[PDB]
Amino acid sequence: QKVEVDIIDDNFILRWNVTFSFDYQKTGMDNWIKLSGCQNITSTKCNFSSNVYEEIKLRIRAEKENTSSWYEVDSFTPFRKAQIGPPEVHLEAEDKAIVIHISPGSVMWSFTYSLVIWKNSSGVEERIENIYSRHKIYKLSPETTYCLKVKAALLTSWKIGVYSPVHCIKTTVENELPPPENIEVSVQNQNYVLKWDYTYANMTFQVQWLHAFLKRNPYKWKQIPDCENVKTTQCVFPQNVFQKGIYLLRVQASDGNNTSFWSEEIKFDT
Ligand SMILES: *[C@@H]1O[C@H](CO)[C@@H](O)[C@H](O)[C@H]1NC(C)=O
Repeated sequence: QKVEVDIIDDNFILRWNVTFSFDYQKTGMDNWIKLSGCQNITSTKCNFSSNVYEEIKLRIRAEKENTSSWYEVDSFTPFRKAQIGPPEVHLEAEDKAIVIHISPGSVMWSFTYSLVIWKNSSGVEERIENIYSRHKIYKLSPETTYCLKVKAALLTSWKIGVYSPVHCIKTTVENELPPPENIEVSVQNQNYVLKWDYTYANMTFQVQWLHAFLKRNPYKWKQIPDCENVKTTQCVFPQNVFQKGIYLLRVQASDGNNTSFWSEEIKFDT
């Protein structure tokens, strides 16, 4: 019989009427030191928050009513062994898009995220890489249940993380007003010209902008005043309303009563 130990975030996890007690020592040491709060537990997990680049060994004392055995584990460095735990995920849905809110699931530990998504009916998985912690997936079908799981990563330290539990959400009934489409910027004179397509006539629109870098690991979208409630599928505004830089633009439609969901966010490099 022998034991190994895995680490997820701040927990030692044992892999093989019994209780467990954990000791450790720094490698090249005589005696064993008890890990506080990890003595006579039923759980195979020991939370050790309270120096992860130092080499250590563990000793696990497996006890019963009248007998016990003490197993040592090979030397390890906790950081090198650690696995990143499953992130916490919350989903929200529109008719044709899903928004994924992600946050870490702390002593051991910036994270890069990835996900896997599939339609419940089909099970065909699409993998999306390098997503951020409020990612939006477009081009989905209304009243359709999608399922997904998310993992964290630390590409610098070559760690690939554990997937969150699966979460599913059903997209809502189709919005009668679809989002504006095909958004494009061009320049005329000292102005920018924002153009888009729309499926219905006699609509009004609004355009909002955001500094693009603000999207990472999160800010208020702001109106472009000239574009506010425009009655056609374009607006013209002075170049000098934006400093040089990288922005995001989005457009929403209205019939005076209801609004579409937002168009996709488009990159705007001045
Ligand atoms: C779809 O959902 C059913 C439960 O309704 C579940 O049993 C099944 O595993 C899911 N399949 C996929 C591919 O997500």
